[PDB]
Amino acid sequence: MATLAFILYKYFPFGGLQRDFMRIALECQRRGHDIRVYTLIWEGDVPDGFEVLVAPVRSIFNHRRNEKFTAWVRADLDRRPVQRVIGFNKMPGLDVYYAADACFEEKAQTWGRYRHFAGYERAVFDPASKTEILMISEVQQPLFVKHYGTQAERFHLLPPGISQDRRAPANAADVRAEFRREFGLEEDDLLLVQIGSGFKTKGLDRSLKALSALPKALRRRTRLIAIGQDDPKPFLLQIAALGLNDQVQILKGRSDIPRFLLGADLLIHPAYNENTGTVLLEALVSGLPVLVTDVCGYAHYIAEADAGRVLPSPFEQDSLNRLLAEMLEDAPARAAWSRNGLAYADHADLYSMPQRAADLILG
Ligand SMILES: O=c1ccn([C@@H]2O[C@H](COP(=O)(O)OP(=O)(O)O[C@H]3O[C@H](CO)[C@H](O)[C@H](O)[C@H]3O)[C@@H](O)[C@H]2O)c(=O)[nH]1
Repeated sequence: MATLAFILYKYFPFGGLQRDFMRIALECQRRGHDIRVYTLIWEGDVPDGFEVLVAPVRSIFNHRRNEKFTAWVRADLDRRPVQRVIGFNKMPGLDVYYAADACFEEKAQTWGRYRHFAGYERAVFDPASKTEILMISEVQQPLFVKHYGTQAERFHLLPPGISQDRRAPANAADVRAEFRREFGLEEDDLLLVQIGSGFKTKGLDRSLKALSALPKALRRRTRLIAIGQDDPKPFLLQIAALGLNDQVQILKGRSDIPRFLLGADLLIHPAYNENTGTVLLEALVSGLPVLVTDVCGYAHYIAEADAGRVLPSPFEQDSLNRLLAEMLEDAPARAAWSRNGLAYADHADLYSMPQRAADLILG
């Protein structure tokens, strides 16, 4: 058979892991392979030719639900074999694992849950495992080796896989204008965007503080839009307390991210932690200056392209506050950062991930 089985716990269109999966699966499909997907949930369109299997397993604890998932999948595969098994979450029985997550053991070293997630990571990374690993954050490889001793030859570093529709188009100025008209933004207004479905760990709380803390002249001109498949309710108290009710909107998952990237004035991403941060590069290729914490795996790109500022660790609210103020005050610097991002996008390989992953998956 030429069937490839792709395994991920959750498909939905507004996540990095999920979009990377989709691009790899579509590339492998174009190369003559039918696609089977095993998942706990599939939200949104199913592409032609994808055989999507949603597990009927249930458990009160997610970690136990995941083990039941593995048994369910392995029983299906035993009955209906495939050419290769590619997982986007850590579990036993993968031929290939795409490391969309950072090293768990490292995070834990900051009971049933811990043992499950450590055991599933070990199932991939143990030296007796045969799983081949597609890395997307370079910084994580030494940590997997530290914790499991994984052989060097099993790791394959991929370049970024930013989709084409995020690159600034020929009519960028028209898209910007139409966006700003729609949202009621005038030339003297400043729009911050915080993009990604995980507002807490991506530091929406720090973004709101920095917005609140701006000097009066900037604070009056500036608004924030957060975009993600995430609950806004927990931030509403903070927004009211900071007096920002009229300056902040939180939207659900959107498929028109490129319009926000062209229409905004800064991307703010002061994440607590972030394996890579695709949105960081999407801002860069859009010419949108970025303010990001150094812990993000893709932060180095912002620094090296000089397409915004990276805030060094340890995190201090006061430094974020000050950096945001300094970036919004300096319109020449923002114009340079924008130019720098666009020029870097024309030279650097930020696009080829799905082809490279497919080459490794299929030999
Ligand atoms: O409303 C939304 C919100 C997000 N996105 C898209 O979803 C992706 C988000 O990817 P990020 O890496 O920025 O963030 P995630 O947290 O969703 O992604 C996860 O997987 C990534 C790639 O596999 C990285 O490893 C990352 O650190 C990890 O948290 C981007 O293409 C972004 O444009 C949308 O299309 N619509």
